[PDB]
Amino acid sequence: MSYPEKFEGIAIQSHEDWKNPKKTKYDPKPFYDHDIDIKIEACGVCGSDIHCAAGHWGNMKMPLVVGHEIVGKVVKLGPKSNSGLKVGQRVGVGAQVFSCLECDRCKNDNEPYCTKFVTTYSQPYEDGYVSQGGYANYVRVHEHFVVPIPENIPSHLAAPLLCGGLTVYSPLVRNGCGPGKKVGIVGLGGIGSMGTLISKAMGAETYVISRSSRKREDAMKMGADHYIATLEEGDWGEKYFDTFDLIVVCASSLTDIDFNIMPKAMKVGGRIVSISIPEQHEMLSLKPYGLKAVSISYSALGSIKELNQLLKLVSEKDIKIWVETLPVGEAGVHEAFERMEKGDVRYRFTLVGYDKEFSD
Amino acid sequence: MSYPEKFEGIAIQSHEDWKNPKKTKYDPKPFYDHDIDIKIEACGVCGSDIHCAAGHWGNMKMPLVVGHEIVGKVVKLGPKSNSGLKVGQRVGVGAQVFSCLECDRCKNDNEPYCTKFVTTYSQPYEDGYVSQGGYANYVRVHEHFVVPIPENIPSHLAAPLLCGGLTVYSPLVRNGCGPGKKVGIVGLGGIGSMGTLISKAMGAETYVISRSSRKREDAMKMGADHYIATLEEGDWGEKYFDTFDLIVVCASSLTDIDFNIMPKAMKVGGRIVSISIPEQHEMLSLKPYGLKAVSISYSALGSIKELNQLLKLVSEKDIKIWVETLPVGEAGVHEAFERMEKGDVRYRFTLVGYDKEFSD
Ligand SMILES: NC(=O)c1ccc[n+]([C@@H]2O[C@H](COP(=O)([O-])OP(=O)(O)OC[C@H]3O[C@@H](n4cnc5c(N)ncnc54)[C@H](OP(=O)(O)O)[C@@H]3O)[C@@H](O)[C@H]2O)c1
Ligand SMILES: NC(=O)c1ccc[n+]([C@@H]2O[C@H](COP(=O)([O-])OP(=O)(O)OC[C@H]3O[C@@H](n4cnc5c(N)ncnc54)[C@H](OP(=O)(O)O)[C@@H]3O)[C@@H](O)[C@H]2O)c1
Ligand SMILES: [Zn+2]
Ligand SMILES: [Zn+2]
Ligand SMILES: [Zn+2]
Ligand SMILES: [Zn+2]
Repeated sequence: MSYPEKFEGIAIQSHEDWKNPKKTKYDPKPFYDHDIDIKIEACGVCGSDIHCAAGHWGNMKMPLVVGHEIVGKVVKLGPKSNSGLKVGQRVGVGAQVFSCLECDRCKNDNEPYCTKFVTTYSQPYEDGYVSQGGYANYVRVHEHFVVPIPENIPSHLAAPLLCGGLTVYSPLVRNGCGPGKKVGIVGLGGIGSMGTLISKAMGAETYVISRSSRKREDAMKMGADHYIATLEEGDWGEKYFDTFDLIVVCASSLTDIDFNIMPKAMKVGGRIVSISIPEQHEMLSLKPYGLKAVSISYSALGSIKELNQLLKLVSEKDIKIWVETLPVGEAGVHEAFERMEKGDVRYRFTLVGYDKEFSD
Repeated sequence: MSYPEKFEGIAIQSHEDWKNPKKTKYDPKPFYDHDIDIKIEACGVCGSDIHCAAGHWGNMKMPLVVGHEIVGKVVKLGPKSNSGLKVGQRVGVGAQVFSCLECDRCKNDNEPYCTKFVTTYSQPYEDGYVSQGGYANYVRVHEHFVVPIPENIPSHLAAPLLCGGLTVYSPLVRNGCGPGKKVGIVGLGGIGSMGTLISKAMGAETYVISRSSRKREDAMKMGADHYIATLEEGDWGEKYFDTFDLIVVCASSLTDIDFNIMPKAMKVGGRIVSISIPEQHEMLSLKPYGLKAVSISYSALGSIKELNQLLKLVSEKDIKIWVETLPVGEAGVHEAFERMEKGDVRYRFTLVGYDKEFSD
């Protein structure tokens, strides 16, 4: 029906026909004192959307609206709400939609690693409602995770940062990525493109690292102080031996990723940090011997504290990420859900045209 | 014959009868301007001695004197020598006997990770001589790796530190192990006992972590602020969830070591650092998923810069490690080479009685 009660968006009808989302109307999550209702106007098509919609992450309950790089307008604060959010204000939610905010971790800015963590979609809340939102009219989120968007940042250009940008940002800041450091980005995909700008933005000699040579022109436009083509090396770890401090692996999969060479190109004390979560069958397989004064580990999202620093950073030195917009609705989604599985994107797909698409 | 030319020690005759070393006389490494000749008087029986003597590390060339926790008297500096070493002075060599000292790594205190690295024994130098020393009268080492021993530190009690102590020390200091930190030591063996004292010594709430409950009394004498028995837990990672910053795995093998539970007991940003090098068949096998904001990596020896800080530290707050001396010579070695493979040691075996054993 209408906003008060029923919500509407483009939802996956089943993993089988996942490439065919349909306009749907569903029941919103029950409202709570800190919750907030945001009318969406721009969501970013993230690689994670594709995996879930497909089913690489187990069978998800359908219907199921996807999308978690949300940017919209505030349209209803909650009783005990409070944080500075004016109604009708421009905000944005990312991949985390809940946390308990009391454990040492939450209180210490590590909400992604909280025991009570709940992602923006396909996960039921402690009350049983399976999160939704993203490719729909509005989203209902707990005010702690809804952030403010600087004005000098376009909506279609901000959304991608709520997840993809934050995800690369977090391990970069946390691992000392600034003047003097040699940072390598592995996989110039969506998050890979942002990781290179953000890396440069923080003033760190950035090295983009892909397989083919196809993306050399782009990676070079982005600011990459050097590029590397895996296929044209036979063993790059030996050539770039002892060079990097940090390396962030941003790859949809982890098969065409050799983890027994990489360690060589690391400084003693270097750090290989992966961001991926592939088909629930894969594994990070690498010979143990090679982690000689070189560590490996995985990282999830980032703290809403950081999601801000990022936005602040982009806003300041004006970071122009690479986004190609689409018409929200059964069509635009399909295309995105098509071209993403073809790597056929100028890195980030940002659905827009939310307005002339749903109507009350 | 005599010191000038021929050297003498107890050498493995073959991997087969490795439990039966024999008194032997062998050709020393050619002398060089920075080299030094040290008359040994106390070597520490390290777990690595056993693996090599046995053959877990491929077939080594025999004869082969083993032992690399050496403490002795200076008996002949080299032409271009220089560093402050007085002849007849008390010094000690560890596991590294060579490095190129010019690369960024050497110049930056990471000699263990140097490309030209050479260990104290079983490795030929760039000139072809296969390092020896340890369970013998004297050892010929490049002055950069021969360190000074504080007087208030007994010889039989210092030797163990040259390798075992340094090996635990390095990752502790490098990873911030001091006031406020929760450090866990996994495997109260030789290096495990030292890791607990050194850990406490640096004022860090130390947690010894073994399988059985056998070593609770000792680990508790050492100062361990808490002990944990793997076998009496079923899943300790869940009980000690989110507790440690650092964990140093000091285990001869890596089989009875489950690496899919550990990560749970780590703080976000914690670090699991292994020190082991088992049979050349084993591997560090652990589910990839669990390294969520938790890294794993391996570490080798330590920089001679640190091998000093350690000695300084022990000397200062007087660190009494657990050593049980033995009579150098075909016998004492045998015993050590026996009890070590039975974990039948009060942690460290230090051969002594070098004097009334070889003679000129
Ligand atoms: N931990 C977190 O918080 C978090 C948050 C969001 C997403 N993720 C994960 O991030 C990934 C999606 O990132 P994205 O949206 O930026 O990616 P994407 O745009 O979907 O592109 C994937 C990129 O990874 C590389 N790639 C694809 N197939 C590969 C294969 N078989 N082997 C090696 N590399 C391959 C490609 O790089 P080149 O061809 O240039 O080498 C490609 O550009 C997913 O795995 C998702 O689950 C994690
Ligand atoms: N990287 C380096 O620089 C370096 C230098 C020297 C030595 N090392 C390595 O350090 C080890 C020797 O250390 P060490 O001399 O102190 O040891 P050790 O005295 O020989 O005792 C080994 C200890 O490890 C644990 N252990 C034995 N078998 C095990 C198994 N199957 N599974 C799990 N844990 C097991 C035991 O602890 P609990 O029974 O109490 O649990 C035991 O006390 C070797 O692996 C050697 O190659 C590395
Ligand atoms: Zn995402
Ligand atoms: Zn929490
Ligand atoms: Zn050793
Ligand atoms: Zn060097």
